[PDB]
Amino acid sequence: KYLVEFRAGKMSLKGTTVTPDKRKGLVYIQQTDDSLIHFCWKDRTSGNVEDDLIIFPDDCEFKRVPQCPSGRVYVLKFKAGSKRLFFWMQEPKTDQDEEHCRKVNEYLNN
Repeated sequence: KYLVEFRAGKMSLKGTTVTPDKRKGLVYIQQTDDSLIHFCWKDRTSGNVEDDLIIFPDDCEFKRVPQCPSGRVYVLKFKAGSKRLFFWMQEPKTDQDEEHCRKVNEYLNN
């Protein structure tokens, strides 16, 4: 089962433009039986897992992108390299956004 899951959409880079993907999605973290930790994004409608990244401790930090007026954009930032993956919370209430973010960091880095 999942260590962490929450509703969120993803974004993609088209050309040089970061573009929110409109699809309803699920971000989740799962530990597989080889003990590796997978940070995933699943399309809720199709159930297809489109992103599945193996993440080791200290590879990444998940954080709010403050200057987005929604206040619901988060970035998974790879501390080594420029790599960023952007997500946007789709939970109906914002109340748990910061707790979801906190959980991502805990399960990736501890």
